[PDB]
Amino acid sequence: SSSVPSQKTYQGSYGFRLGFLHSGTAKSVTCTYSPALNKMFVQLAKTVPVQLYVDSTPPPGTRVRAMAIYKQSQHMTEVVRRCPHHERSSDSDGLAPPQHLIRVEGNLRAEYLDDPNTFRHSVVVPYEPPEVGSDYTTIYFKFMCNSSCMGGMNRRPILVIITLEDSSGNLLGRDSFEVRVCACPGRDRRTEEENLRKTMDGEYFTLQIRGRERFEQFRERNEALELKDAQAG
Amino acid sequence: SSSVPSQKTYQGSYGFRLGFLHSGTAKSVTCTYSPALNKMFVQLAKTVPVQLYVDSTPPPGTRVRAMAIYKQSQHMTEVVRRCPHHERSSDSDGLAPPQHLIRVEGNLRAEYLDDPNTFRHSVVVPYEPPEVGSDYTTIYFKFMCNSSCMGGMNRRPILVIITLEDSSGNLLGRDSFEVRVCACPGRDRRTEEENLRKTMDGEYFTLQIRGRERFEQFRERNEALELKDAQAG
Ligand SMILES: [Zn+2]
Ligand SMILES: [Zn+2]
Repeated sequence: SSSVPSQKTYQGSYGFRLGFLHSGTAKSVTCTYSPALNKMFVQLAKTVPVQLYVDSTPPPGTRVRAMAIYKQSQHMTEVVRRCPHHERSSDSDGLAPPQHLIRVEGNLRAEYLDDPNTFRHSVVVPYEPPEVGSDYTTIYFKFMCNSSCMGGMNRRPILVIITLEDSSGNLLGRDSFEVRVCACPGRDRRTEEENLRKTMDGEYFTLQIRGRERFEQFRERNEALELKDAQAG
Repeated sequence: SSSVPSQKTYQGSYGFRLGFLHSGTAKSVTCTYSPALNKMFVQLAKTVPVQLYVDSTPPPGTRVRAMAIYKQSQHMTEVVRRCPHHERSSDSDGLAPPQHLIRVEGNLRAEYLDDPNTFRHSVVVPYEPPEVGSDYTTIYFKFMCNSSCMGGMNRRPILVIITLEDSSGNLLGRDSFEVRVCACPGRDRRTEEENLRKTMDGEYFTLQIRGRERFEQFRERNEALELKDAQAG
């Protein structure tokens, strides 16, 4: 169990914040971001473009770090790892250490860290200004395990924290977004957005039940009711 | 409907914060504060002592203001008022304007305000340093309506906000505490603390429900079960 890093959005002096491509939701999309959920949906090991915006250029030596943590409070102290199956497969590509869930693509100056005090994984790269005629710098990531990987994330949602820091590692800025690695990003984005939509217009509701046995009674009853809805229509 | 004032705790430059007497919970107590709930329990129009602490002395002209707002999100924009029955009774004492729920006792420099832009009520007094041989200044309040007053708070919980300000009304500090005016503060404090006790000790699970009425039904069942939890013991 490890201490939990802060996820507080912080633009800092240089006005640091993330930007994402506006994509559709066709079942064939390999990667799609949901603004309404601040959640990125992507397929296994598929490229994820992330835009870095600043209002003023940071000093030389500035760096950008990516780290993942579990979103659920009860699993926050558990380091996010790849499942054993994917991690120990004999056919690793060697492009990055095999234990890292998050990789940076297209950057040979990328450094992978395994913190000596928290044992948390992160990948870091030198901050680079936008290309001429552009106001953002692009970073491409790849996630090496599905959200449902047993022995890994095991269907637990994760948050990706991006921090802007100086050469020493001091904080300059921070932002984050949720991530779900799945087979069909398009339909999953639509499903989760619909779930949010139905919750806001009073179609879906949630209830907190005390005690595991009590909760189970309520869940079983709710199932019978939905089975009855299915049968009714 | 009126804008909602901030309830953000803020000690400011002078280290401003509230202090309260430690009291018992016998059914005969007229006023008793719950540290665990940051909630004051008091009988109708009974004196409520509140201690003002600062680490450094505020400049001359500094003032202390008390204002109440409803705690529940859905009722926050509704101005907190006394019920009509208590407000329009012919036998008003004239010690303070009759519409004010909150009064300051024992201070002839107390000023009652009916905001011209928000129509919210508040009482303000000049800030005074602690008596020699003391590190806090005491302010005494009186609440002129029961929490259950129909046509008034109507059983809706209220939050009292105390703000330290300069002579011009600029913010210097802020703190707050919940309040419940009832017949038996002692038993109610114990009852509410016990309810909190059961909530902290319990493990909760989330049930996703479809259908407004289906939800209302489960909710009723759940609250009925928690009701029996508080009865058995
Ligand atoms: Zn895996
Ligand atoms: Zn009343």
